[PDB]
Amino acid sequence: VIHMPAAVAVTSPQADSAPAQRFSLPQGCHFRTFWRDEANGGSLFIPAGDALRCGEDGWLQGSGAVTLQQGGQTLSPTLWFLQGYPLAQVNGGDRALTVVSANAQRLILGGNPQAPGSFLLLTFEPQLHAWAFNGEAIVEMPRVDAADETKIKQRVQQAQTAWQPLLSAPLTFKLVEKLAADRVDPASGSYLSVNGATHLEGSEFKLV
Amino acid sequence: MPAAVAVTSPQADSAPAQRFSLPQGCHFRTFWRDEANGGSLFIPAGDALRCGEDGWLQGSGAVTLQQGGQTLSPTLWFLQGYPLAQVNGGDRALTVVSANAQRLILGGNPQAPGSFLLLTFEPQLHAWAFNGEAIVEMPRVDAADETKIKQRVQQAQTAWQPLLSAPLTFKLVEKLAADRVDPASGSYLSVNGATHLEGSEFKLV
Amino acid sequence: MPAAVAVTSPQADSAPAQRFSLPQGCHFRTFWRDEANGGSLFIPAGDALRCGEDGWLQGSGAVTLQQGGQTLSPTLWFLQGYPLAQVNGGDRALTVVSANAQRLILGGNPQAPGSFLLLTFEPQLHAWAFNGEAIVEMPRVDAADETKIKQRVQQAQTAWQPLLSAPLTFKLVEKLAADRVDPASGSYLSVNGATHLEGSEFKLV
Amino acid sequence: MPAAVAVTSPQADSAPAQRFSLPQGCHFRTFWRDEANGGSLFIPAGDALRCGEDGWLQGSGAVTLQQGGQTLSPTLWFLQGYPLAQVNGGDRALTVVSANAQRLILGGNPQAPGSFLLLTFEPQLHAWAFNGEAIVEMPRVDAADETKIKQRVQQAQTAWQPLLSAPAPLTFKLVEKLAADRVDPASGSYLSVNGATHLEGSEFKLV
Amino acid sequence: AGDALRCGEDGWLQGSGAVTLQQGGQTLSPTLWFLQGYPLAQVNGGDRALTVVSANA
Repeated sequence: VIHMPAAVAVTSPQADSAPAQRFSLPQGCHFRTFWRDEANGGSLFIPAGDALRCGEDGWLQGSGAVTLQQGGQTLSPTLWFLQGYPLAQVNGGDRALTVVSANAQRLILGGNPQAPGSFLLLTFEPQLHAWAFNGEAIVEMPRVDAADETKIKQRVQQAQTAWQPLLSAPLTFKLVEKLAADRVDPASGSYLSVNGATHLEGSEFKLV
Repeated sequence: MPAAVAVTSPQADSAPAQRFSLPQGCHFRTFWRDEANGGSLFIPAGDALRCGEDGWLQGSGAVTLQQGGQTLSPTLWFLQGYPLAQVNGGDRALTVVSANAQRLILGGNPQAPGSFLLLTFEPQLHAWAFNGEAIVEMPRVDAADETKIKQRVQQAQTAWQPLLSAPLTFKLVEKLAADRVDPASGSYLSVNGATHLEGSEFKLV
Repeated sequence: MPAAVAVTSPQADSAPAQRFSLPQGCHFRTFWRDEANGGSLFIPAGDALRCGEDGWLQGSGAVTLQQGGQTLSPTLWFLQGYPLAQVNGGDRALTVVSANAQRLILGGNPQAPGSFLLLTFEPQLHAWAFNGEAIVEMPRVDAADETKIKQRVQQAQTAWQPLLSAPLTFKLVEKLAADRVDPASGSYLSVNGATHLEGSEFKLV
Repeated sequence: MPAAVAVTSPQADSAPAQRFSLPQGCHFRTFWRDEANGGSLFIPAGDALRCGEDGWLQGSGAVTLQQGGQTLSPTLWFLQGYPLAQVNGGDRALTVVSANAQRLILGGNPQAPGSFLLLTFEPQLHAWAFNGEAIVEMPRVDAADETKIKQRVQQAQTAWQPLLSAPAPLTFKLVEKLAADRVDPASGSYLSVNGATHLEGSEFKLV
Repeated sequence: AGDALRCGEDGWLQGSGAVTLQQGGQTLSPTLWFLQGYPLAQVNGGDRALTVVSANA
């Protein structure tokens, strides 16, 4: 009853090679992101405050509310800066994560010591000029090990406790033999997906 | 003390129901305005729904309705000949306070008197159906005390809920308006109850 | 002296709010004329929100509203059972001057008596929300002294800012019109406040 | 080290500008597409703009343009006979590296050599205009060091900023070699550093 | 921010400066002069004490 999950071929094309644009702050540091001008006439506002500060690495650091304004609508996401990249919906300051890949389409978050071999996937949102996390995580596990059902449960449940303290949806894990860091979908070739739940408990009112 | 509301509904259709004679002698009474419906009402044989000696259909069974190509099989409970949906109050002795083509009021819960249920006629089931509405009779003066409101409505909840199959919504009124289209007309306050959820939700990214 | 404006607003809706009964028996009160939109209101379990001995839900927590595919999670603060958004005045003993289906007036702030907050009802939230509007009661005679306008306006700002989450806008009136749709109707002057900006704007060529 | 980018822009238009002869004897030179829509360009007298001994109109004044009921009066600064909007580099000696009907490159800032400014021809002003673009010539090997990028771009800012009057911040496009003979002289840029405008004040926004 | 526009003992903002007005994604930055607190354009006579005879919308 060895039920190895069936193999899936990696079919995603190579990811955009394009380098990000620099954004120079007065105190001399950069943050790096993507901004294709679709005649947006858009504005991006970094306020002054102790939330965000220039670090000695040459990059903007910290986590604060940025104000974006395009075509009437104003958005105020709080962004966290890692290696000069603005990230939404994830904040991992006291850990020391690594950006495995960053480009105009998506960014891969790695180097969580509490569960190596797992990765977060953030998709670029041009409306925010930032990468945002939406729940998608990759778990690197050999297909041989994925026959054992308690092994699957152990790996995905390790990654879930290793990442959730940094989160602000529940997680969805795609198991793959190897991260496809060079391709548009780094999950291309995933052989199984494990979805998690959010616990509800309270009182619903629904008017007749 | 809550502020008074005047009774504004017109009074209800005068029309009597139509009788439906079963082969064993009994009748069930309901409303069927034939808009050239050409529909079917099937009362299944079997000990479930049966004739009682007062001459009315009794019990709770699945009635089969067919109209314009589709079939619905709602399980209906009969009281005094009337087809009722979403309520089965067999253990108790309930009374139909009013019944017309628009609505039926179900009273007679000894566990909470003063409390009535409102059932609305659904012409596709030829039955009246409970969807959550309840009318509790309470004096406004007593409604100044909040503890009293709570007591009265929780009495009614514990009294009616075992017989119900939406949460309950209680409209307090000074006196039931049994003669009018809305028996709650003149209601001066509404208390809505909750449904407790507890579990795991899966929503895909 | 600024010129008088006559009060032109009609009287506000007389209807009381609907009650919402929790498991421990306490109420919260708000407005919901279901537009048959099948909305959902979720009170989570936790210490943030708790029933109190007054018979009202108390505290400040995230309430989840769901409607026609929508999900919103405004975190609301409950005062005298009313759910209020964008203001949280826990420490102080504020008073609800008036509440109805259109707007709610927040009063009884001791650090700036004569000042009131105006919150407008937001039906997709089933709660009253703060958007910046404050009313200031001042005789028109004193409103000649410009220094006095500035004293009263900046008294309220310092007394209401702490309990807030837009900047403030004060509408001066001789008499709060607590019974009408626009309690500020009859206002003779408006002072709008500023938000300080300081940062670095990026704007792509 | 940043990855090389190939120069993909075509060669720029060869056409020379048209001369416009002033009474006291000097020219200014610009482009007037033969739309012959019937437009008017007025150089006022009064010594704000004057003829110089190089033979070119010089100085900074409001030039009045009139086309189809519309009157535009931009204040233009004249360098080497070319009308420039949003820039006034008087104390300095700047050079026009290239000038065509599409764009003008301004160089010669001694405080930051290697930096250039790109101005775009606006056919309604019959002049070229600064909108915020600058090109910094830097090798990619040196651009591997991040401290060097920041040095070069801040040098360029301090050197060019006082001469500007544009309603936009500065955007630097780094390239190994200026493409002065192409439509986009920044074509081949391998990195872009965008600058900010400092705001500080009171915003009013009514409910 | 700046000394161009400033508050005075009159209780009114005094000075002549650029007030950035932004709407419809269009940004207008007029240089306005303030008399009796009123924002005025194309006219600047600060060192004179002129009189506002009527101000309406």
